[PDB]
Amino acid sequence: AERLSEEEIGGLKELFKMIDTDNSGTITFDELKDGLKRVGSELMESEIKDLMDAADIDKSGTIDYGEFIAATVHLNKLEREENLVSAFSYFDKDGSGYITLDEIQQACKDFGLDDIHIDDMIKEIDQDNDGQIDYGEFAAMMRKRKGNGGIGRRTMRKTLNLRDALGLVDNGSNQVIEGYFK
Ligand SMILES: [Ca+2]
Ligand SMILES: [Ca+2]
Ligand SMILES: [Ca+2]
Ligand SMILES: [Ca+2]
Repeated sequence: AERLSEEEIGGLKELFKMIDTDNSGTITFDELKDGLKRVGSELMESEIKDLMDAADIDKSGTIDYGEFIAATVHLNKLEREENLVSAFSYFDKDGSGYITLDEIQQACKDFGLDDIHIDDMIKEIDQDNDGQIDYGEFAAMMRKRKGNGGIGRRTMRKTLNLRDALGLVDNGSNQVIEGYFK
């Protein structure tokens, strides 16, 4: 052939194997990260599984050349959500501001959540009390409790509560189907 891929832009097809450089030509939960953590970028697990359900068109814990590009063009724009929001969306499924062990452990279906280990995890991730994770807990569960407004943990992290947002913004999307047409 003389024209089929998008090699004109940049080594993207390679960018795909650029990730699964040790697997076999597929991106699994492990290589999901291994790939971008190579170019310098640094994401957390939650981001991996977040990209699997939110980007992996065939969330099977493995991304192929196809699922790659569809998941690459997503991060290829003017988007901003490389923070806690990654899990805050999946982990904090209800996105109310907290995650009770139910939503926490549940979000770990691949972790084989158990009453032995993942159970202690309730208390292992529980940064303030209820074996739950809130925008603040999920925040202190990896970092610390800064004195800046950034705080969001449950009313116990200090003494004060928290300031309410001014409003949520969103772009939205439409209904499109692709398969035999490109
Ligand atoms: Ca791989
Ligand atoms: Ca797949
Ligand atoms: Ca919630
Ligand atoms: Ca808690």
